[PDB]
Amino acid sequence: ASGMIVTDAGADQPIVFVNRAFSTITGYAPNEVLGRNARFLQGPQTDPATVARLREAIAAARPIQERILNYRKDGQPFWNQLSISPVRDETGNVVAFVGVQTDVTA
Amino acid sequence: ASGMIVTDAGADQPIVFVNRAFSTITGYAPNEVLGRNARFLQGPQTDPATVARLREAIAAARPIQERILNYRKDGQPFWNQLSISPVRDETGNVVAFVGVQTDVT
Ligand SMILES: Cc1cc2nc3c(=O)[nH]c(=O)nc-3n(C[C@H](O)[C@H](O)[C@H](O)COP(=O)(O)O)c2cc1C
Ligand SMILES: Cc1cc2nc3c(=O)[nH]c(=O)nc-3n(C[C@H](O)[C@H](O)[C@H](O)COP(=O)(O)O)c2cc1C
Repeated sequence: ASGMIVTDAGADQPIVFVNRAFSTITGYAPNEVLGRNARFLQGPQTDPATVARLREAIAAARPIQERILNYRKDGQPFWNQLSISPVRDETGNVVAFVGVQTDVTA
Repeated sequence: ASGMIVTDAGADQPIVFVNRAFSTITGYAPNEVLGRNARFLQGPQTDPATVARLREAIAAARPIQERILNYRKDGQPFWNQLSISPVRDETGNVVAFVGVQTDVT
């Protein structure tokens, strides 16, 4: 089952909602992640070029897919097939971002 | 500011999250809408053809936009500029639906 993260559009995209699969994949409870930027999932072996592409895509409210090395709460590394999309109203205003995580380590 | 509703993908798409704007527009607090299907927003003058188009789009996980008559908690009718899109993982699985509401009354 794939993880889902919903963030606010502005102010460095704090997490406002996660599904159960997010906790199964990452080992973090909703309480531990609400109000934080998702970058706590990253660690020393995370590819900086991948992080840079995410940073530019989110700043421009452009959809992006990346395979990124993340870390469970306990520090266990996993490969995250990550898809981020802006949520827009019909006037083009960005209301939120939605992220989908798949553990593709295996 | 535009409302947002997030639902589960299956089993009558219960609401799992709403933003602040949803409460401003509809008059409903999160606590009283979570676990409900968003159809409680509809009322006597809601166009049944519009509802049927939404039903078919959700069943097929197809994106759709409709201008639909909805009702605030206090019963005041408002025109909802509604856009629904599926949230998919890379293998095409539907993870959730996202709805965006604009009061265009
Ligand atoms: C909705 C959403 C979900 C995200 N999910 C993840 C994730 O699962 N793993 C991850 O490493 N980064 C994720 N990010 C990316 C980070 O939050 C951050 O945007 C990225 O690291 C680039 O910013 P930075 O260079 O300031 O860290 C997500 C971002 C958004 C907006
Ligand atoms: C994410 C999401 C958001 C929705 N938002 C609204 C809404 O704001 N107003 C509305 O009348 N119906 C909304 N709906 C549609 C109803 O929940 C329902 O799908 C529609 O009435 C058709 O199904 P039914 O014939 O079983 O009622 C939404 C559906 C989804 C999946």
